[PDB]
Amino acid sequence: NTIERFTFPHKYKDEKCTICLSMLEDGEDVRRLPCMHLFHQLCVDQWLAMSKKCPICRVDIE
Ligand SMILES: [Zn+2]
Ligand SMILES: [Zn+2]
Repeated sequence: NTIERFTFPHKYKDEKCTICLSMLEDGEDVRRLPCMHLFHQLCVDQWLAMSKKCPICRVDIE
């Protein structure tokens, strides 16, 4: 929605998702925010569409 305009969805190629606490693994659908923080799409996309801010650093993606 608004999410895709301001962030970078892509396939991942040791980093941890801070939402689910699991390691980011090869081929997983992940998303980078303008602040450079990285999350699984599953974990972040619904929350982010509503908050429009990075869970970690609180910076608005817009
Ligand atoms: Zn996750
Ligand atoms: Zn951030």
